[PDB]
Amino acid sequence: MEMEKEFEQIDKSGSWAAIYQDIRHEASDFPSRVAKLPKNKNRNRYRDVSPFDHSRIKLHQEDNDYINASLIKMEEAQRSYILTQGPLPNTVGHFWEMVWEQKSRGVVMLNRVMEKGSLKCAQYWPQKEEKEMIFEDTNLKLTLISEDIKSYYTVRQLELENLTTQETREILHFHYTTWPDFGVPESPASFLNFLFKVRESGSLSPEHGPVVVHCSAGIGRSGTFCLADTCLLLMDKRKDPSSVDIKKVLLEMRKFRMGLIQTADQLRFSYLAVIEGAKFIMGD
Repeated sequence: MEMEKEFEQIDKSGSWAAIYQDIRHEASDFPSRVAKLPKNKNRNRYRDVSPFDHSRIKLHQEDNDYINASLIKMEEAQRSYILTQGPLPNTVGHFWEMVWEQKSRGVVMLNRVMEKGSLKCAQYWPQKEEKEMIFEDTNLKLTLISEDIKSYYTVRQLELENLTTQETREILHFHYTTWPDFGVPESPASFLNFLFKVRESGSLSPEHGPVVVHCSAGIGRSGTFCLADTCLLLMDKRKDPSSVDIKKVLLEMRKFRMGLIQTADQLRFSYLAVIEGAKFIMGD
């Protein structure tokens, strides 16, 4: 069923909450035992958001290999993503260790550091060229190279140096700065423009490690980003684009991380974004 008609059908009948609860009921449940070990309590932002054991990213250290991050591997679309929580004061060094070890080219940030008057993640990158950051626990240095501030997003060039080997790499930081404190955006136009800027940079492409994408918990806005990207790519690849089933794609992605898409409003917004974005994929 063409999702555009499915969309109007749900909208006229006002059944978004019912559709969303069906997804919640059918979603996978896999163990997350490592996340729940007592030694890892201060590595998790939210008690009820944890990576599954089978898909968690492991840090390359013998001490404690745990970070709240998951590998979402989409086999038909040939895209992979790492979804993670906003870094905590005690995990900013682990976060950049992961970026280094997984060979990522881009980081996608979908929240502001403060929202609703409370801290949603640490200030984990430098704000001034001449004030670099050193992470002593993981032996990395991070420098701000350039910043380009636009109306709906900011793009930063960063240099990450492995101080053990003196290798350096360029990392691109894509920061969507205008998602509202409550609800979802009225139009998907600026979010889609942002997605296309990330694509154009090479950060989603197979010559690099998976993009790292985060919000506060790494499941809501972050899930919207990867769901929209994968659905648009499938509509490009298949003979029959109307065969792409966004609910089935979402359930596939929830095999790799719990809770992706947090509200019925986020589900409706994801439909809207794919419907409007397809009017570039299909040729218009």
